[PDB]
Amino acid sequence: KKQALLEAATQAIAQSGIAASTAVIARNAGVAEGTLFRYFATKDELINTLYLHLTHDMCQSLIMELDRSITDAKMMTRFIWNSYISWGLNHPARHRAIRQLAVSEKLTKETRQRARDMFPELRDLCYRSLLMVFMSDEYRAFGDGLFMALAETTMDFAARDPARAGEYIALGFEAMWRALTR
Amino acid sequence: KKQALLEAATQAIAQSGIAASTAVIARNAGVAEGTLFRYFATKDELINTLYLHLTHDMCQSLIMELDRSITDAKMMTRFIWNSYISWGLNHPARHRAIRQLAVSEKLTKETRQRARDMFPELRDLCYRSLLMVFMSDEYRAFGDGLFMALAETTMDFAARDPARAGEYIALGFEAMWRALTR
Ligand SMILES: COc1ccc2c(c1OC)C(=O)O[C@@H]2[C@H]1c2c(cc3c(c2OC)OCO3)CCN1C
Ligand SMILES: COc1ccc2c(c1OC)C(=O)O[C@@H]2[C@H]1c2c(cc3c(c2OC)OCO3)CCN1C
Repeated sequence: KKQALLEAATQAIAQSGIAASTAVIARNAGVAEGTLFRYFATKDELINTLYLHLTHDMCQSLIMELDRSITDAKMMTRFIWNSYISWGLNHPARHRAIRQLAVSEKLTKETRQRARDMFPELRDLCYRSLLMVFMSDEYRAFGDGLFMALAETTMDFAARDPARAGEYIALGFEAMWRALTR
Repeated sequence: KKQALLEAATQAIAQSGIAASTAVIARNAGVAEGTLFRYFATKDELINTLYLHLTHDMCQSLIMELDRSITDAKMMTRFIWNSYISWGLNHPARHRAIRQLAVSEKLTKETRQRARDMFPELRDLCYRSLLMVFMSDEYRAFGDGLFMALAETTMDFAARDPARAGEYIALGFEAMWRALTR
């Protein structure tokens, strides 16, 4: 099924990178390799769709825990940071794959913009405090990559030192905030 | 010699993480695991010695390129940033290996203290501008990991989009400077 292949592609891309074979992915999904291509016509297609599926999963937990009572930009961003830190901690495979898929040459401009416009409110809540350079078409991926690099580092230190996780998350957040916001 | 094991360790920890087995390291170097254990009594000893050797290779490349006439603290830091990014693009396995080793649990803090004190002038150069949080005993490793996560993203984008390399290095540097310095 389409769902069993996206899950195998998630784990494979997280462990082996974007160079994961489609022969490994369908095999790790219980279907033959031909079924993979009858759902995802090309390697690049599965790359782009899984990005859309992973970003949809990630933001749906971003906005799910977001307090709509909050109106201050920084406090609101602290909510989204804590949710993203928690999502990666609760879903280590999806976070690793969404990292390697956001980086890649293979993501088309249509998938990149649709990943932002899929949740328009959260986009404006996740972008309208940024350095304007990081919302440009040419540096938006890089801006997402600095954020995710800082978040991953925050995840690792926290899971490996739970007593201090509360401080890693706060320090990581302020560091991210000075790095990317205006 | 040991160099084959140290190099195999670099490639393997950069690929399969600190979780990489002693057997493949030894095997990808064409030496017996026993011999690996004849030179490194534990996997922990291997990981602490490797971190020392890898930090020495990186720090000396940093000081090999310094200009002793750069007396501005921020400009001097930008030179060191340029060196580190350059060192990471020329040796992506050594750089990828240094990030996982530095954030791992099994690295004794006598080891990483010895890593910073083998180049004391470099140590005080790159740490003189840092916030107190990131010079603390508890959050020093966290500061190095945030720096390295930002540099790694900078290297990844500069290598894959070289038409825009200069912007990534500059934006990466300024992002890092806001995140970690007073
Ligand atoms: C609604 O659509 C989106 C919003 C924001 C982002 C992406 C995105 O599309 C899927 C993306 O791919 O990456 C960022 C990045 C990010 C967030 C929140 C931020 C921030 C960020 O990095 C620029 O800067 C300060 O607040 C949320 C989590 N996400 C990893
Ligand atoms: C030799 O002595 C050292 C100096 C600086 C650092 C370490 C170190 O020991 C090996 C270290 O392990 O971590 C940092 C980190 C780092 C550098 C340069 C920086 C910086 C850094 O991290 C906070 O911030 C401001 O500029 C250089 C590279 N290195 C990865």
